[PDB]
Amino acid sequence: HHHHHMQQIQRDIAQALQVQPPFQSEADVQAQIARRIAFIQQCLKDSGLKTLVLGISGGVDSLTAGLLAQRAVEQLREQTGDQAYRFIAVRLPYQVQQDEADAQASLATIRADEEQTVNIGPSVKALAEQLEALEGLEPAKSDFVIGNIKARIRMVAQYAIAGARGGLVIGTDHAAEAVMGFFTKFGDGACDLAPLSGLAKHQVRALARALGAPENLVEKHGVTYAEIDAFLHGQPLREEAARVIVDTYHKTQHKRELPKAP
Repeated sequence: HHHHHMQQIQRDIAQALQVQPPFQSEADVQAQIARRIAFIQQCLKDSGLKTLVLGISGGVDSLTAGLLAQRAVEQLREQTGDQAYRFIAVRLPYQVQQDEADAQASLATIRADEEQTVNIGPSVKALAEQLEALEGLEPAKSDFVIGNIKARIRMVAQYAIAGARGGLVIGTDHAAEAVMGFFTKFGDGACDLAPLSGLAKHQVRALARALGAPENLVEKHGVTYAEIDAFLHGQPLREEAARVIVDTYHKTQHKRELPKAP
């Protein structure tokens, strides 16, 4: 009884997230790259816009989305002859050594048409200073609230560049991130198009490898991504992990919906 219902729950979650079936062949992998590149191009055409904007953090998700974006605009320039098609990669520096090294290495992999650097530090600090509600907060809560300010001002910076340059903002959400609600609402969850949607984490890595990323970048709630992916694909995993994934999914549903309305 319990098993049958948990099975139905897993299947309904995978359908809601449009989970991509596991890749069975190279044909599958190449088809997904082609589809997502075509999706990116179709978003530009439908919007009548020419520019793509994406923060490059150094992580594999933005590396993969960045590679798809750069290939998409290269193809559009070739086919249309319109040199205004451009991908703008955005560096949003912080103070994690490995991240910044990974970010530079990521940029070197993408070879984006254009790179811009936005230090959000001054803006985050200047907002913080005006929020009396931050005064007296316990340190763990303060760091969390300030962390989400940072994530949201990174969104604001990308949208400002897109507005300046007539662009769409790319987000890096995929099914392994989405099922756990592992993003800031109206921060990195906020974009115009999410070309990695539905992918399991190992599928994101598979695309990055097929797109030419170096191996060190490809492999760069108490639950692992291997567990999350097994859950998404309906494969065996520890019952306790399935429980945490389902409970987390339910708690975070509001992050995957529009604002509530009566």
